[PDB]
Amino acid sequence: MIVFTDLDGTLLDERGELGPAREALERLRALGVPVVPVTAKTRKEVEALGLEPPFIVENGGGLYLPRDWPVRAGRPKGGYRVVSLAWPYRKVRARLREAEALAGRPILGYGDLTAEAVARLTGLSREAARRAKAREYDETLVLCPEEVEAVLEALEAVGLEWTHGGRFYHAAKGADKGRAVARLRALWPDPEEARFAVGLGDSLNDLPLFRAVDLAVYVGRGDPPEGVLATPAPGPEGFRYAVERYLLPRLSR
Amino acid sequence: MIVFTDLDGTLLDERGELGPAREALERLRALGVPVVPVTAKTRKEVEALGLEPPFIVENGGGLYLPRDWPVRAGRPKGGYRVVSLAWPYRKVRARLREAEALAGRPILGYGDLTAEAVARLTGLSREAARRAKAREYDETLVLCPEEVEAVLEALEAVGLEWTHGGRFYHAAKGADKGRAVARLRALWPDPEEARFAVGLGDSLNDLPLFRAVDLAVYVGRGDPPEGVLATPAPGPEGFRYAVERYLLPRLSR
Ligand SMILES: O=C(O)[C@@H](CO)O[C@H]1O[C@H](CO)[C@@H](O)[C@H](O)[C@@H]1O
Ligand SMILES: O=C(O)[C@@H](CO)O[C@H]1O[C@H](CO)[C@@H](O)[C@H](O)[C@@H]1O
Ligand SMILES: [Mg+2]
Ligand SMILES: [Mg+2]
Repeated sequence: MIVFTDLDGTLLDERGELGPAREALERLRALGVPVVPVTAKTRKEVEALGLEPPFIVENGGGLYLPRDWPVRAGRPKGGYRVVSLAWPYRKVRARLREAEALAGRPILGYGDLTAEAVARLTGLSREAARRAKAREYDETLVLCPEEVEAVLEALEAVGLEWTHGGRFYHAAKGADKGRAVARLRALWPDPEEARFAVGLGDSLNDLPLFRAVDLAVYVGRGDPPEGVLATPAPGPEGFRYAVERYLLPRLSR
Repeated sequence: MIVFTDLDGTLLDERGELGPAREALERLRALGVPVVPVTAKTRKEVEALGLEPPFIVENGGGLYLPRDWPVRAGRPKGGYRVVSLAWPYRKVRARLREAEALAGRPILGYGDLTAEAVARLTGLSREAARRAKAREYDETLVLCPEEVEAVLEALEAVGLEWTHGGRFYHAAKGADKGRAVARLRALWPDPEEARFAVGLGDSLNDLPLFRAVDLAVYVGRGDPPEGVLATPAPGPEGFRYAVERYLLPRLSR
């Protein structure tokens, strides 16, 4: 079994804390179950949470592996080897400029905003916003509701793909949590361990995640995507419930 | 006679060129008629256009006078004396955070944007955008068309004022082109010369300018406000006609 999990609103709360999920995560580790973050966050953000590779960043845009991963792939970067799946940021920002001209109105993203503004909009510290701005593949957009559809089609018009991370729309191309997961499983050292995958998420950008796993669990608010398991409570309480009710009993085998 | 004039859309075309207004300006200067810019632009932008004081920046937020001005007012700053009429930008920005909390939606201004983003939205070069970002009083807002009214209501509810400069809304407190023109006329070294004021402009933020002068001329598009002259063509072509057909005859008598 491998557990692929979203971070904010799934494994972490609004404080960015594990809360009730901490005990659940410790139990999975005690049982030798790999837990792989699959997140909209940048590498810098993931590193700041103290998370170790392997992990998936920017909605599936990049797959980070330990420098010494048994199965060769990617490019050496310090204590990392990196695999790229989606288009590069500065190029995405280029299609956005094209979409802007098509839509006849500004389309703003994190790239257009100062760290101070990003911090204000997200409630992060300035340092944390600097990390959130350090994007390699995916752009986080700051759209107003009425233009949303207008902008989204304009995005779709110029061949960009969009998703929604729970609070913000994102623009990218080739960045897909399900695609990233599929690739990581294909690159797993122990094919037997990767044979059964679990996916936990809370937002639209986790739909691809759910479709790439064998047991999907939705811990978001409202109704879960079709066929996906739900939990009585959202977020970390959901994570904990999912581990206790759904995962632990299967591992007793 | 003092000629108070807006810059963009009045004296300058959409490319920032004088166009047909150049000979008109030269004629005024050759005849010793003071021409005083009264603009939404910052002091840095005005300087980059090669304009010497006196001039009025940021929608009336500040009056910049030659330091050797015979009527000592305001405070010395390098080669100028500055009369501050409006809240400082830092105070406006802080109050904008409150309007934003009230509105429940981001309210972005130039202060939130990179020079690169401001350049893109205005068609300015990056260097020009840096100058437009160097604001001392007034904030330029970048609002969703659909959110404008809610935002303007929020600004007012938290004690800020707003205007529109032709393309963008602005937020400030105490910046008014009319108040600024009145103050400058009151500070003029030669009261006789200040007794008759001409005002030329093209946008909402110029309506106070028209009220503060004795001969008002609108060179924007569509019909002029009540009590304000129109010209056959808008922009610098209107400035030229105004100088040739309205001002130079007044002067000759
Ligand atoms: O998509 C969103 O709604 C959130 C949650 O996934 O992610 C964005 O916003 C987060 C902060 O709220 C950042 O940490 C991420 O990098 C990203 O920019
Ligand atoms: O208000 C507007 O519609 C324009 C018209 O001059 O002024 C803003 O926009 C201009 C660029 O278009 C800047 O030069 C000014 O500083 C200001 O930010
Ligand atoms: Mg999430
Ligand atoms: Mg104008």
